[PDB]
Amino acid sequence: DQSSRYVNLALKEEDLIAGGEHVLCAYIMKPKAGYGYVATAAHFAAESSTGTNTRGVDALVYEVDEARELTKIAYPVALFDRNITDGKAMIASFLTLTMGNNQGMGDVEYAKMHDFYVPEAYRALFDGPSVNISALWKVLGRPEVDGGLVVGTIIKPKLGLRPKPFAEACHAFWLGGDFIKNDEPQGNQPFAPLRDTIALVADAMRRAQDETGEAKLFSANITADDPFEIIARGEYVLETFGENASHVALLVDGYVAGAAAITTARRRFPDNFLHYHRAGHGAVTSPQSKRGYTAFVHCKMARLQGASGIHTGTSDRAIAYMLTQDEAQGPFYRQSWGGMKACTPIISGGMNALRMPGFFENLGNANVILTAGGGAFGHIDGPVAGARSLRQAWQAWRDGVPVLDYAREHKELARAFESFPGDADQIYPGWRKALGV
Amino acid sequence: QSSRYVNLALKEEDLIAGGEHVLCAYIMKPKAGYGYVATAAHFAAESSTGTNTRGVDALVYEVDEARELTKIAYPVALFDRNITDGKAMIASFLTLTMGNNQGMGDVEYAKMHDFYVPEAYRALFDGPSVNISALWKVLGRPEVDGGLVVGTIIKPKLGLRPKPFAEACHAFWLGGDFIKNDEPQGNQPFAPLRDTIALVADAMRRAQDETGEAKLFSANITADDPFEIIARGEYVLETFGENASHVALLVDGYVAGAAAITTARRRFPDNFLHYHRAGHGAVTSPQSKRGYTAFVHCKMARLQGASGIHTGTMGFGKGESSDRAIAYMLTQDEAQGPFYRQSWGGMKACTPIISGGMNALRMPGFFENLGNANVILTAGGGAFGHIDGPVAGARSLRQAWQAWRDGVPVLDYAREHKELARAFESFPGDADQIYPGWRKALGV
Ligand SMILES: [Mg+2]
Ligand SMILES: [Mg+2]
Repeated sequence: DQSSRYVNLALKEEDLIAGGEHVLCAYIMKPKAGYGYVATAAHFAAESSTGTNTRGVDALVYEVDEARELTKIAYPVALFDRNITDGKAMIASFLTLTMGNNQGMGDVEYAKMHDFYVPEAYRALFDGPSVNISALWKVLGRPEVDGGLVVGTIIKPKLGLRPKPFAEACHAFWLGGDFIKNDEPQGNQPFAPLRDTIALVADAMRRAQDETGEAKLFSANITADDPFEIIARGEYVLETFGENASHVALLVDGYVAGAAAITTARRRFPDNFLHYHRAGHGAVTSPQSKRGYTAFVHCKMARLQGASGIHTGTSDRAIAYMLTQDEAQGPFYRQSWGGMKACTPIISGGMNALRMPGFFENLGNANVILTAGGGAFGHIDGPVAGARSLRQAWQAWRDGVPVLDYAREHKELARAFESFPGDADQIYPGWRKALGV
Repeated sequence: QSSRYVNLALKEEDLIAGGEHVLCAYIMKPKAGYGYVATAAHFAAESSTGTNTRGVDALVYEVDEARELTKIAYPVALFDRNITDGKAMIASFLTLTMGNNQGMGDVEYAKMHDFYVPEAYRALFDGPSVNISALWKVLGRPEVDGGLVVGTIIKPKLGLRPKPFAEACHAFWLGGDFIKNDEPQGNQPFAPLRDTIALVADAMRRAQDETGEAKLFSANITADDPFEIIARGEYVLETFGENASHVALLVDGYVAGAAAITTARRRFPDNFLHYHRAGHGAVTSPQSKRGYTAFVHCKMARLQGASGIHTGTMGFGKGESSDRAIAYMLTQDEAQGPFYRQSWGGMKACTPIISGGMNALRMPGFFENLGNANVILTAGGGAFGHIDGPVAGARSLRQAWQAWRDGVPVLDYAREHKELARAFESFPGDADQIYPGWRKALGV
């Protein structure tokens, strides 16, 4: 409750950043009703630090703004918990400090973290990604730097397909696309046991690669409550995949299984791409909610933790640069990563091949994994043609060749034109005449 | 393909009795302009099969537009199981019944209010390994209705150096039973875990020699890495040595999640797994219209195997309304939830850990209401707010349960017990409202 001790409106934020020994947190907090804005901020600082009921260890409120409901806290770095084991930081501590008891405080109506800042000393203690989309680029025969677009999907129905049937759908998508994701719940269901399903998938992977001369990728759901179950799934898929183990990403449903889930896989399989699926993140990181944290904070936390890739959505871009760059600007804090690897944006839904380049231009690169719905593959020669067309669209974008010209020499791309006639004649008027098609 | 996922002719009594389906009850409201049954069928589609392979479809069996009630029946075959041991996993239960549906196009908020797990499935869960009975055993009480355990948290939350910390514990143990790490304490640099646990085990020996009684400690072993968790646990039990059975393993289950908890539950099945619920308000909150209820939260914890779980802190809401069915759901063998009666087949109880300002005067009324005193109390104001200090504070709570247990009027007991008599003068306001004119009785 005490202000005086935990409030130092007068602290230059730059001084704080300059002497990198404070984690900074920016929230949108609203005092209950009858309570004082700065009083309540002193109190929130209090409940997130030393409490009381020594002061070099206290959480100081350094900036307030009642109109905007903006509260900024400075957390000494000494508060964060570290491993007794290897001396590394933990995300669990960071959450606990900056978002535990403070999320159920009679006194506060709501409080949601919008951005956070970690200094070098602290930031350097985190695991960070061990691999990213470069690992995938190396499998696909692409350059390690600016490798481009990875074309993926989710096999549907989400649950229902038996083992042969699942394997088979994987094979057919593999004739035109690169990556396949297990949907969220696919695991060891009685009707489609994991051991069976995966051995068949493995074989669908060798069949597809042989028939196309191209490398294929699979993202296998290894989520469980028990870490040794997580590990037993991981080791099983890799061994089954065998010569193709480098082509397997390990999917962890991370929101519903938590940080240990993500940390098990990250530390046990540092050579395989850890695919962070955001399942049910939606109850916290949804604008309808005024509690917890935002998607930006969620995703920025994933880098530090070590996700190789994380579903980002489809600003979608501040997230993207923040995950990608060695220096990014977030809502309030700009951050340096001192060489910490990138964590690849994974986008969903999808547009057609015509729309594709709009996205590429906007983002400024095409260094993402597309997990597209079958709509993005809705194409007149089929979905094989459909996935090729997306690839052809990326390629023309990267060569800086005009779609229309690439299209005359690439059948599936030209056929996407006729597939979405009103999109074509809107985005590239000519087309009809122009393609003679 | 909507009306494939709806079947309002299904009778809830037949679903239960068939014992092949997981029933969920939500407060679901469609986005403006969309039909209730259609929206509900959407949600069932996208929570099971999807399509956007038909005998595994989730079915909407009952709906009530006016109360924003959606009840879905999920076949047990949908749920994932361990390839290592064939047991159930909460992660799958969450992914399916809640997860994916937490931002569903034509649905503006959905909150699960209750669930029913058939016998077949419920038996795949770990369930608690121990509960308050292992505490009782250690303390010397009867393993059946052994009563109230009085504890606290060491304040300040953070900042105490190893030695000072260990002496604060020592001091409390002179009057009470249990001491718990505050949620954030671990291995900060000012108070290394290894040093502080060495010194705390020591104050435990000390305090146990001087009182001639058994003392309890809950050590925070929460971490991101399982192996770090496992190492914290092994270090703490080892260090306590002879007193290893007196240690509860504290795991912040909300922020590290389900695998943290399962790590502690299976690596150390013999020690009481203290599930502190921190962060949880974000979703649990009455205020939030998404995720799930605290009742739901609590019920999940039993199945995962939490030994005890934090509840009813209250806050300053002195209406009333809900948060009652939680106590019985957590401890009975058969309990009634807001929608479903649940049978637990002999699966061990999970003990309520209550907090806050439970002073010795309100204690009796609390117990009369719950029907028993079988909980762990992590007192703050009840202890700390006594004119004689926390130790007298602690003794007065022990005293209050003793009066209650023996069916002795509090005033009578207060007359014979100094600490209880002085609780009255500590909380004057409490005494006016519950013990009309105690003044005379006690003599000023
Ligand atoms: Mg999905
Ligand atoms: Mg607390």
